[PDB]
Amino acid sequence: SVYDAAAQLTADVKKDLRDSWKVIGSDKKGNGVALMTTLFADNQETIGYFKRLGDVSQGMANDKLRGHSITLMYALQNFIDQLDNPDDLVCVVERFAVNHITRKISAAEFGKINGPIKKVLASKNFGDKYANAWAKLVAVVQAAL
Amino acid sequence: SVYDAAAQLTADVKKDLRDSWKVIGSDKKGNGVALMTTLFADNQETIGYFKRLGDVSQGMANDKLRGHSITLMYALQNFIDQLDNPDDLVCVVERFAVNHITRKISAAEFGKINGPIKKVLASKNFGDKYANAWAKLVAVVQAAL
Ligand code: HEM
Ligand code: HEM
Repeated sequence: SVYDAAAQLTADVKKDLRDSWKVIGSDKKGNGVALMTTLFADNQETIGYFKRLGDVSQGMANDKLRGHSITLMYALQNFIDQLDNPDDLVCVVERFAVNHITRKISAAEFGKINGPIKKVLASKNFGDKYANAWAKLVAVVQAAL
Repeated sequence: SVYDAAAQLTADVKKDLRDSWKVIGSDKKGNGVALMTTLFADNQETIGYFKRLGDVSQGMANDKLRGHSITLMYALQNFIDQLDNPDDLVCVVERFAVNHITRKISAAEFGKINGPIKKVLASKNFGDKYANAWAKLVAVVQAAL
């Protein structure tokens, strides 16, 4: 249950999420694109899912990829802001899931985002403790896929 | 031309958008639902598009509608944040348009949101000047549909 997954977000976990987000979320365009480019670099098999974005090897220059990356970051902004109210977190996550389910993105495939997140966090000096916190947020979405 | 539409967002317009957003964007759940329920009240012919959300007449009590409403507000948050850079505003508007286009939403359809926005702003003591500012932002989206 998505609700059961949201239970893993204890006070300490929510604290690390907000603290780290104040930094990585402060530069959505730069960090969002870093996330996507890292995803494609370490998981080439996922490139096929994003054919609508054109040539993703163009990075920042690709306007479609840039728009997707910035938008992706606002979905994370949404999750972070609903952390204190499980009911709101759950309804936003379930809607979010709808389109990813239609695209046939399994819970395991979605989990591939953990790698890129860990690296982006590391680039800002946020270690394993923070990566584990983020993996728990991602697990909430996985519970809905 | 989406670019020409975005060029209509002058200094005064951007300032008015930010000032009003400071208030309405502070309660995304409340004002998001208000915007959707006003839309369904003023333009019943649009309800058919949200069939997946169940009984939208339930407003806040409808989990799916609440989830959609909160998420809608983050798209607006996204647009407001890109006001400093037209290139970034345009690229996010174009990705946003993609799903609405797939849903066959035309520019004539999308413009119906101007009424509800004007009413929500008014409920928060924001008059004509602000309603006109937001109409210009909506115009950017319409130009991409
Ligand atoms: C932190 C995790 C992620 C977030 C916050 C995120 C967010 C989003 C958002 C906001 C959209 C745009 C709205 C829509 O659904 O149409 C989207 C689209 C999409 N996402 Fe995710 N996503 C994430 C991870 C992934 C992963 C891991 C995959 C697959 C490997 C994936 C595949 C897709 C695809 C195929 C689209 C459609 C792009 C297009 O062709 O327009 N997403 N995602
Ligand atoms: C300021 C105006 C609006 C904003 C900011 C907005 C925002 C959004 C967002 C963020 C989504 C979720 C992501 C996606 O699936 O693309 C969405 C979905 C949707 N929008 Fe829009 N939208 C607006 C107006 C409208 C209007 C006027 C219509 C129709 C007349 C419309 C119809 C839809 C539909 C059918 C969905 C899918 C809902 C669901 O099944 O969960 N939108 N919109």
